[PDB]
Amino acid sequence: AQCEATIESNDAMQYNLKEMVVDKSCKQFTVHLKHVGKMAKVAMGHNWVLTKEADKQGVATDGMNAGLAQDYVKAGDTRVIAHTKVIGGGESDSVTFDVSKLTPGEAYAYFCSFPGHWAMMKGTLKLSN
Amino acid sequence: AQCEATIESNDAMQYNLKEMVVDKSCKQFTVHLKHVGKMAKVAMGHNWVLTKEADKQGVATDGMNAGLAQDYVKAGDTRVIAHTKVIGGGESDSVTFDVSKLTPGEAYAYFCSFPGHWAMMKGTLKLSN
Ligand SMILES: [Cu+2]
Ligand SMILES: [Cu+2]
Repeated sequence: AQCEATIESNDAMQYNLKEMVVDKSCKQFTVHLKHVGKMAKVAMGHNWVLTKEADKQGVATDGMNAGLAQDYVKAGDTRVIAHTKVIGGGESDSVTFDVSKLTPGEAYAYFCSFPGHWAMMKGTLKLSN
Repeated sequence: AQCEATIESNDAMQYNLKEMVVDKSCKQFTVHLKHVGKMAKVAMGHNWVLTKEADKQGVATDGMNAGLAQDYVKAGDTRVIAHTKVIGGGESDSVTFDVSKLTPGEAYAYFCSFPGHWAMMKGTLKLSN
């Protein structure tokens, strides 16, 4: 139907969705990230970052060096298709991006770039089929 | 009794012990850290760091800034009583420290300083008979 999806993140360092599908009828798509835990962002902040599967480790490594104030994502990172800000417990953030940045058939990776979270908080995104 | 203890770390970002007791008869205490998971040290490495409870956040912070080659511990950090190296799945490391560094009745914090791990990997250590 909709060109929107909600994904939850918690205090156990997990996302509640392992895969996300963007419908081909969509021109744009919005991701609503919710932090349903009760930990503060300095200890367990979460974001949602979308890249091609192969840019994962690099984006993460460099986001890590950008710091909390930069949402742990290097500014102007060309590898990042879209990202939310870092949020803490009881908060939410939304990000909308152009579906045309995506390529039918390709698997993209989405993950949390907060220090050390990428290993556990990761999933796959792609176009409908 | 004896002056040693074994603690396990896993791919779920947890330690298996929340408290450790050093017996008062000990002059030397040895901690054996085991990584029972299978993830690489760059993605889910673990260490064991001992500080006064107070110093947890600061040591964690500076440690993260020290980098993997420094085992995520600021070199010569004086707030650090003892620490292991950063290890990956299938490995183990041990550290032996002088009990005289601890003062009876005080609480000590032990935690993992690998980026972002300190929030879920923490325990208390105390001297007792
Ligand atoms: Cu996170
Ligand atoms: Cu760790």
